[PDB]
Amino acid sequence: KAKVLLVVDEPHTDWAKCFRGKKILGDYDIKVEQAEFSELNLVAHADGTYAVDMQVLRNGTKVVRSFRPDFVLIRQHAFGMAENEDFRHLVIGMQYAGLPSINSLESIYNFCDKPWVFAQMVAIFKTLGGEKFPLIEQTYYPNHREMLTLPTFPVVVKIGHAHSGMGKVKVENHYDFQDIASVVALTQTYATAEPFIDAKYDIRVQKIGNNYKAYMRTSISGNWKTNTGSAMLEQIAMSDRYKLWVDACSEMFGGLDICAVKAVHGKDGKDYIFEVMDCSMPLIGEHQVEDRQLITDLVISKMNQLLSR
Amino acid sequence: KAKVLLVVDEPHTDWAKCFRGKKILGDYDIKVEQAEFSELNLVAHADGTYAVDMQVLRNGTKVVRSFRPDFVLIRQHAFGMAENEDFRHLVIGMQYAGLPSINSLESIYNFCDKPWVFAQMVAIFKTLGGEKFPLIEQTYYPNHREMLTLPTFPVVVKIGHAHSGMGKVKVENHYDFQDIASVVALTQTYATAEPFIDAKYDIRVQKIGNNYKAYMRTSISGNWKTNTGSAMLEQIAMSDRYKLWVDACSEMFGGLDICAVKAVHGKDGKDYIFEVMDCSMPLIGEHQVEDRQLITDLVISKMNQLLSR
Ligand SMILES: Nc1ncnc2c1ncn2[C@@H]1O[C@H](COP(=O)(O)OP(=O)(O)OP(=O)(O)O)[C@@H](O)[C@H]1O
Ligand SMILES: Nc1ncnc2c1ncn2[C@@H]1O[C@H](COP(=O)(O)OP(=O)(O)OP(=O)(O)O)[C@@H](O)[C@H]1O
Repeated sequence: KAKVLLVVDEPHTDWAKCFRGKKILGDYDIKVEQAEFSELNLVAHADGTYAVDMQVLRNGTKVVRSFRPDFVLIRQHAFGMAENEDFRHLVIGMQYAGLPSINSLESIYNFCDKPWVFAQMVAIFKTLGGEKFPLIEQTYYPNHREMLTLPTFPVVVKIGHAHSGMGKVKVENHYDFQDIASVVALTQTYATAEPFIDAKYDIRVQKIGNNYKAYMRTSISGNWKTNTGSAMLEQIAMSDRYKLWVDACSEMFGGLDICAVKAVHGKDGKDYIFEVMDCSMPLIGEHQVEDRQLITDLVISKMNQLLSR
Repeated sequence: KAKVLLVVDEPHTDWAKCFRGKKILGDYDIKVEQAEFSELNLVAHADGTYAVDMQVLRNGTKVVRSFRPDFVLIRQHAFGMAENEDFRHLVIGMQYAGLPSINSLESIYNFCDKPWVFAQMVAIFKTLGGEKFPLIEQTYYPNHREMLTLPTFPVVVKIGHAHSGMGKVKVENHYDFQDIASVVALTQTYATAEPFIDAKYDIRVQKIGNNYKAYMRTSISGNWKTNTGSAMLEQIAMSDRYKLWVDACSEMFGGLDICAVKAVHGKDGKDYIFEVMDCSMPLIGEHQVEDRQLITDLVISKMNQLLSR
């Protein structure tokens, strides 16, 4: 018959299409349920039973369908400190129900705090050394009171856990740093400060299963936050230097099937790794369909090794 | 020539007394810094250096010694949903600094959500079967809205993540349950419902390193919350059944050096496991100086294992 795959992602990608005609376990076909965290909810019981109910509006047709997934593919961020971005309660629920998934719910839960992820990168840094793993120097402030300890300017300050540029400020001098700290005191959260790199371009090394791919990204808007606004994106060739980067990061939290390393290439010719992203990394470049193909394969491969008749 | 040990615990226990004279790595002495989470703060850097502050009411109204721990022993809860009980930011910081500790900062971070820990127990339950691992049945509500899925009464509803009775309520019918849910809508969090078991006494099976102890508590106060007022506590004899319980739970999140299974023993002569505690379990009974000794040994053992000259 068919197995139920829940894909948590936005409408602009048609995962039901991507898994069209594909088979698993020889005869079992694949039923895709797609929706975003904001549209999902569920209930789970210690005895193995659970039920997810999607709520979406398709063609003026407000849907309230219910179902029981046998596997999850997650493509969104489970946490964010802006309003209505908090979906940890759901990832917890899906682990409570024991759902198999990509990436593992374990890793997704742990990726809900950037500094916690960065701490894993710091450990890889201690293990590989700078030449091979050039981690940007960063300072972690559990809250605003420790920000009396001043970093070398200029720095980029990144407040809490947020996405697409949110909570990130370039800070050029001491007075302006005291001002930002006084604001961090109102967000009542943690913050980081790392050197502002004068950059030629962005670098993103990705890993989907066993497929590697490197991209570069130059701005055309005058903004240092090279995302949003607008920027010329082109693919570059994979080197082993790059491969070692995403390979080492992909081992954390028991293993990430899908992840990417973010780095800035400075005018001084040096790379600075500043973040690792997991299964919620957006697909980019002119090879997206390609990547979705790779992911599809991944989900099938994992469903076969983990599911039962 | 000494290694600094930070112990996170209340002022009535005197950890500097337990480590007096003890040596690590042959000839290094141990310098103990003790304080509660509410009095600590720190800053850590990717390059590997960090620094901790301890603000205690001494020599005046506020004095602040500073120091650099080489190991941490944590005895308090790191998270709590009542006011001024969130210290997840300090645990992330200690991990960012790469601090070795007991229990591991990894397991401490994952113990900040009861339902997430319980999801581990559900898996242990699925592996072992109910006769050997009698896990209480429980239902997980991501939020108050799924609470239209009524359970079988009477149940104990446990709201959010709290301790020592906080946020737990007995509910006997579906009207009272609709009122508790509407409250869960004000706390804006997750909640669980499990059957209310009429009990003879509580059971706690603890594990410190390789030492096991079982204790029982019978209430003389009245209401079901046995942890209230006066209660008959005593060490009783270990058994294979009990040992298997805490040994299977001690495996989660990479391993717990210090943990405890809590269960209620029903009038129907049965055992109901309802929670697992970690290194923040309070020391109880009359063998506390004994246990403080076992723990002390543990910390010396781990320091010799993980530290360097
Ligand atoms: N230390 C830095 N020096 C220079 N540029 C930086 C630095 N940190 C970030 N940037 C620039 O800002 C952009 C966005 O920052 P970052 O990726 O950290 O934020 P984000 O919210 O995670 O973004 P998204 O959610 O879109 O991935 C980067 O792609 C990069 O061009
Ligand atoms: N399902 C249940 N049915 C009946 N009694 C229960 C149930 N779950 C918990 N209890 C009882 O409720 C009391 C409070 O539980 P909880 O686990 O929160 O406290 P505790 O850690 O034992 O208390 P303390 O911190 O005082 O030692 C305990 O005595 C426990 O046995």
